[PDB]
Amino acid sequence: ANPCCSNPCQNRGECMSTGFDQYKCDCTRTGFYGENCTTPEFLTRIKLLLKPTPNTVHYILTHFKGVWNIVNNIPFLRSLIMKYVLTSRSYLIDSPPTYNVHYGYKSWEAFSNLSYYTRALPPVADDCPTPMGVKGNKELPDSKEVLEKVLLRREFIPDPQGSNMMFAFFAQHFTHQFFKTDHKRGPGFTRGLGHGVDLNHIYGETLDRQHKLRLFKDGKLKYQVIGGEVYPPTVKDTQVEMIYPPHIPENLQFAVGQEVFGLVPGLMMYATIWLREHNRVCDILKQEHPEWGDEQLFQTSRLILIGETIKIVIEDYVQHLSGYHFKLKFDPELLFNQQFQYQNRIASEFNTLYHWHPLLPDTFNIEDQEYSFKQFLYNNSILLEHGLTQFVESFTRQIAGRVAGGRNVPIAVQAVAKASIDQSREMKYQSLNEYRKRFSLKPYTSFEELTGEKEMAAELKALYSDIDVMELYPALLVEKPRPDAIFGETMVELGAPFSLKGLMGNPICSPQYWKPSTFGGEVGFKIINTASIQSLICNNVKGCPFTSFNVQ
Amino acid sequence: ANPCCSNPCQNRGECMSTGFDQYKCDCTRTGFYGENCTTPEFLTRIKLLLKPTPNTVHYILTHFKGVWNIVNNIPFLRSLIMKYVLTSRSYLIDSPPTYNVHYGYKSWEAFSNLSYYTRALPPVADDCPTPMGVKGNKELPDSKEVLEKVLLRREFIPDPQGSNMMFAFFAQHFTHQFFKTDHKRGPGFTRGLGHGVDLNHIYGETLDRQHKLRLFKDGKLKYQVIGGEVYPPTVKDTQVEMIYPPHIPENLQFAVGQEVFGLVPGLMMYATIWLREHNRVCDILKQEHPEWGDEQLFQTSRLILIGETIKIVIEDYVQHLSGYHFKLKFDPELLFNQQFQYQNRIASEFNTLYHWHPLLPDTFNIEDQEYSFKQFLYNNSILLEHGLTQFVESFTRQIAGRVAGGRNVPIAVQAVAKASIDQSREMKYQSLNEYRKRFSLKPYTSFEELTGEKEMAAELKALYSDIDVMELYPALLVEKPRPDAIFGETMVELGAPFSLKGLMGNPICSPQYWKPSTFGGEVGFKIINTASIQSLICNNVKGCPFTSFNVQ
Ligand code: HEM
Ligand code: HEM
Ligand SMILES: *[C@@H]1O[C@H](CO)[C@@H](O[C@@H]2O[C@H](CO)[C@@H](O)[C@H](O)[C@H]2NC(C)=O)[C@H](O)[C@H]1NC(C)=O
Ligand SMILES: *[C@@H]1O[C@H](CO)[C@@H](O[C@@H]2O[C@H](CO)[C@@H](O)[C@H](O)[C@H]2NC(C)=O)[C@H](O)[C@H]1NC(C)=O
Ligand SMILES: CCCCCCCCO[C@@H]1O[C@H](CO)[C@@H](O)[C@H](O)[C@H]1O
Ligand SMILES: CCCCCCCCO[C@@H]1O[C@H](CO)[C@@H](O)[C@H](O)[C@H]1O
Ligand SMILES: CCCCCCCCO[C@@H]1O[C@H](CO)[C@@H](O)[C@H](O)[C@H]1O
Ligand SMILES: O=C(O)Cc1ccc(-c2ccccc2)c(F)c1
Ligand SMILES: O=C(O)Cc1ccc(-c2ccccc2)c(F)c1
Repeated sequence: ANPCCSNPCQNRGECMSTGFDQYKCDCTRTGFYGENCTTPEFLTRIKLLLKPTPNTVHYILTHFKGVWNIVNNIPFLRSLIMKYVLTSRSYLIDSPPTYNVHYGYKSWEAFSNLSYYTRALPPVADDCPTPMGVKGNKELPDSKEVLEKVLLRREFIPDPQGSNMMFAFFAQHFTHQFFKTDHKRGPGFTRGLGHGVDLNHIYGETLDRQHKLRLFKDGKLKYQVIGGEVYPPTVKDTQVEMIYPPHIPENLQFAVGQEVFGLVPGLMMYATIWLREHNRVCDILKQEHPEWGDEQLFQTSRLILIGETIKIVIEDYVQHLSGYHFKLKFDPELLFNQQFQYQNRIASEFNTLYHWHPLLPDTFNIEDQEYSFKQFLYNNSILLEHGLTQFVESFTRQIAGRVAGGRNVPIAVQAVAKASIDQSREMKYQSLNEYRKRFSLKPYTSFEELTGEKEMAAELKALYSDIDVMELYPALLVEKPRPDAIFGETMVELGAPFSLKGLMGNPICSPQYWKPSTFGGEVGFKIINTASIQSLICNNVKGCPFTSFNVQ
Repeated sequence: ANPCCSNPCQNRGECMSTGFDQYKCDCTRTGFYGENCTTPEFLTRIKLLLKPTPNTVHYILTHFKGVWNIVNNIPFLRSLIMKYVLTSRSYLIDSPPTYNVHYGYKSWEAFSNLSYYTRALPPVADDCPTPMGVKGNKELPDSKEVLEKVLLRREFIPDPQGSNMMFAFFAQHFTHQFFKTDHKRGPGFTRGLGHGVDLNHIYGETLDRQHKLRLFKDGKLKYQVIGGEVYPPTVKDTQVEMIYPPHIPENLQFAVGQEVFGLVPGLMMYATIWLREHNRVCDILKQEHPEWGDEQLFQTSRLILIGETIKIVIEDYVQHLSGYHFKLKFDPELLFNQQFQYQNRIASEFNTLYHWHPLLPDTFNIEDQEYSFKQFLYNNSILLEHGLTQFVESFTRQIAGRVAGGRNVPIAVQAVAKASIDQSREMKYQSLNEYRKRFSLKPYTSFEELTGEKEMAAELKALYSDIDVMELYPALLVEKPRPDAIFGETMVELGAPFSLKGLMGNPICSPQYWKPSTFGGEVGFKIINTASIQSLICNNVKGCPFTSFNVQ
């Protein structure tokens, strides 16, 4: 009915209905013109000749290790390149934000209401004859069957890129501060109104909660000492709400800022490390500033950890999963003479794409043990029995699963994978190819092109009929990996623009904030600018054990 | 005790304490260096030699009317100048925002908590030996006495620039969508979490309230017809909360989106004009889009009125109060190849400075009548007796009061002016000169330099002792007006940057919003781009009366 159901406008133009059966595309600044913004301006025709595909660019970034070794040690050049990844990537995100679940047209409600996840592509309207607009059958293929046929794990597939459980739980930890779906509202509503990296998962989303978590001496965060070691305080002692099953004794009900991190010892590990680090930085800042009271130590410490997180997140975490020989850099200055919006809103598709469960193994191997999922969940005594050092040691050693490539979602969390498919459809996501187009990628012309193989591809073809009706989420986990990599094209290309904007749009990266005094002077800034995963762990975990995001 | 109490750092550098008795200034990007960022870099030395003073620049803009006639008609040039006014002004604002009443250092709480008005200058620490930092006596002069000696009106002083009551109530209507102090919390807290021009004063701050004001047919806003004429609906009918005194009969309890606009007929006049406008735009959009439902008509109309409001605010209202022969322009394209932040946070000092009560006359002269304040307040039957037409006609005719120049606050609102002094102090505002410096203005060296006259200055010198201890608010209203102007240097130079950021920082001005389809196509866009106070009133008031912000 809606004449815009077919998604007729290309190249980021907007469709608009002009009477019941006619539409009109708005091609403003798209670099194109014509009824569907398909015919290019001249300046544009040149750019599309010279623009290397993402796989070409990927090849260059993951070869010529000798040339990158040299380029990484010329500050001038490293700077030039990073700056081009930042500006080129960010330009793919609409900032200020545009759509949500309920608004396929720009609207003030869409813009002002912070409870919604935003949306890189508008939803498909409710009065469209098919779920993906105009193509395909009236119903998408049974979600249970997509799951079973191409998503569930038969035999574990290790990540060829060497990603380990320190990498896997770090993703889970860090992402769970900006992915917090408000299930009472529905999917496509968020409880993280910071829309970015604010460490509410350490410090709490609300002031009331933050105050319960705080000691009010020396800027510090309450804690308890068990054995010789520092752990987070109890629910009983603090009264902060936490989600624990009823059978959990009150001495193991740990209170951290994210009410869910009790659920997996992996989370609670990072949760403990970051608590120690906040209190660590407090001791440093008190020494530099005997004149400072508790508020200032506390707030400056938080600002410091916000900094460390973005540093660690770019130069270690993204660095590792990217596979690049070029050394990525966290440097706000790169964007000070560039056009850039220091603001962010987390996008449904980003949450959707970040469901990286195939990372998880069959068993969690800590020390001499192999814990099943059943044994591991909601079981913090494991963390206590072995201790942080042994966790970091064992999780550095244990290989994680490959995400793309298909058939590596562990059965233990099949519910979770099916929900991901079902909720995508509930939120009226557009098709895989509409998302590829949106991030400057060649649509897939067949399923065997998508998967790079014959069997999963043939299964998918019997289920969806047309490639243009294939869905994003399943496509991401089934896609052909890059050679010996954990991810395919689509995952990298959608992910990177969401990721770096969330990181660089933070206000501490803005000119007026990025200066020593914001962080308690030059010794405070240094903590940010020398941050790493090794030193985060070294300074906070007994015996400075080796870690990495990578198996050795 | 705080070694930063003296505000030692100059040129926008930040003070930091390094032990109990020593401080350090961080000069990053200030264009200066040294212990107090006083000694200029070379490139800076050149700029301060070529930089005209604001009163020089004011002279050029308000003279040579023959040269401007030509410049206003060369689109190339008008664009170049307006772009320079936008970028040069905006640069004086910190965006993302920095401080509030409770935070004199950068902090995540200051940045994330949208309940606070932000703050162009840090509050004076609580352990400073004096109310301005270190200068003056332990107490500021008795506020009642400052009020009575230099602020209260003896004889009505008309504005020399011709500002009339359409102007005065327009300033009132428009600003009360972003100045909404949360008195329960304290001053320095705001109830407008939009921090800008979102027309909540028309549509309501919350969804719950907005829905009660809506008709849910053709995107329209509920209304009633009394006499022939369209007015806003009642509280009885809609259930929206309004502030009315207990003696107000239910038929006169109009429900608008801002709960206070019941208390002055002037507000309720504009309140009605915009209501009509919103519904006028709905009929137009309905005609262009018979396929459109109620939500989209309603949201698209609101986007258009956000656009009209910014257009009129720049090209008519500011235009008039500026006194420039140069014709200011609303065109978001100007900023598309510029560094600019499409976000805003309204500032205490902006709210403080915008307390323009001297505008108000001794009597409100509608038609053949002269209503006292007591007769006018909370009395909408006056609005009903005369009708919108006679309001517009009479308010176009009646001069408003001069704001600067001293002694023009009408006795009827003396409470308000004293409050204003008291709450500045309560919020720990810095002195007049620290603000002057902060906006690139020569500190006043004497009181008589400030006032331009002897008598008020003498009185001020008896009360405050030192000019560096003079307060901002009083000084704005007692300042030497520009020749035959409503305002002094300090008002214009503080106001203009806060104003143009609020206007241009709105999202509709951003590349991704500013295109016809956002506004329902080319005809929708045209409403924005041809908007003016004359046509806002012509299209919506019986008999297309002439208006202006200026007496004829
Ligand atoms: C033992 C480890 C883990 C368990 C038991 C687990 C389980 C879950 C469950 C039950 C949900 C709820 C979603 C729903 O159905 O509504 C979820 C959400 C999610 N998970 Fe996994 N997960 C694990 C590790 C991970 C890891 C390693 C990643 C890597 C990034 C990840 C990414 C996500 C994301 C992005 C969400 C969405 C969160 C939200 O919407 O708030 N989780 N996890
Ligand atoms: C008959 C006309 C008016 C009356 C009776 C009036 C009265 C007041 C009163 C009683 C307050 C509250 C102050 C406090 O809470 O301590 C106020 C606030 C204010 N007024 Fe006036 N006023 C009038 C016209 C104006 C006009 C023409 C302007 C022009 C801009 C203006 C600007 C302000 C501002 C900016 C505030 C602060 C708003 C806030 O606290 O959020 N008012 N008005
Ligand atoms: C923003 O800050 C205000 C003030 O700091 C917060 O309100 C205070 O809230 C606490 C609850 O933690 C109350 O105990 C105080 O009485 C409040 N003070 C005042 C004067 O309002 C408010 O909660 C914060 N807003 C957000 C969104 O966190
Ligand atoms: C943001 O939007 C949501 C939903 O559109 C608002 O919550 C709705 O609020 C109304 C009341 O105004 C309730 O009747 C609905 O049940 C809510 N729906 C959902 C799914 O939550 C929310 O209040 C809006 N945010 C703001 C700041 O107004
Ligand atoms: C020469 C090697 C350096 C590569 C730097 C760019 C890294 C990411 O480059 C990506 O490539 C794609 C195709 O060109 C574009 O669509 C993305 O926007 C672009 O950011
Ligand atoms: C070509 C003459 C028109 C110049 C337009 C500038 C109008 C306001 O320009 C202002 O001038 C002040 C003094 O230089 C500065 O303090 C402000 O930053 C600047 O925006
Ligand atoms: C009208 C409100 C009371 C003001 C008078 C008492 C405060 C002192 O006001 C006096 O009035 C004269 C004109 O008003 C001036 O010439 C004096 O300098 C002034 O101080
Ligand atoms: O632009 C780049 O190539 C760097 C990069 C930056 C971020 C990511 C990423 C992708 C998905 C999720 C999280 C981060 C990435 F895969 C690569
Ligand atoms: O930059 C300019 O010169 C234009 C200008 C822009 C804004 C204002 C202003 C000042 C005070 C309050 C409201 C607007 C003004 F008086 C002038």
